[PDB]
Amino acid sequence: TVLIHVSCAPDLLTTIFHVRDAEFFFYNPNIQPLSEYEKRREAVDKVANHFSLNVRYGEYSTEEIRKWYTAVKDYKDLGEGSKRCERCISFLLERTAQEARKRGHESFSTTLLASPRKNLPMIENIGKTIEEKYGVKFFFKNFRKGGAYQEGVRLSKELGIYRQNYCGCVFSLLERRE
Ligand code: SF4
Repeated sequence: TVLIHVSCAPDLLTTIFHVRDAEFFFYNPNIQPLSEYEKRREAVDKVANHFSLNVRYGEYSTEEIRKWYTAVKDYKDLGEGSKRCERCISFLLERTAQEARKRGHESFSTTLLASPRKNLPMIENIGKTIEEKYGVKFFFKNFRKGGAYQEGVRLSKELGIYRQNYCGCVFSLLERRE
């Protein structure tokens, strides 16, 4: 069994075309503000109910966000795709791999591997670094191949699932406004 970090419902929809016995872990203190976190979480919940997925919801709180910001703040001023995002993704995946140890999963992964905007090599490198540090296997798949991303868009449109237009953190919202 594999514990798969869930970033958002569109990425989840892409991912589940290619996985069948996973437990999903929605953990995203990078998402601000709270109203946006709640909207994305409710979209994930909608997908999970529709397909009977097993999703666990991680902590979201002042303390959790402060830990995340502490981990990414020395690089605030680099764009997206830089070392800021490397630290961000490593924070999320480290918490996922810890949770996988705690729940008896021998493998972990992330729906960010389904995200058209993210750097697949950077994520593989992070997952394998964490695999080394915690001895939980990182399951890599290019979840976007097979045109699976389009399958995710189609199901999103049908199920009426919210599709966000910024990565999640305050930095990415500011870059959205440019
Ligand atoms: S842009 Fe996305 S990956 Fe980069 S720091 Fe913000 S939330 Fe994390």
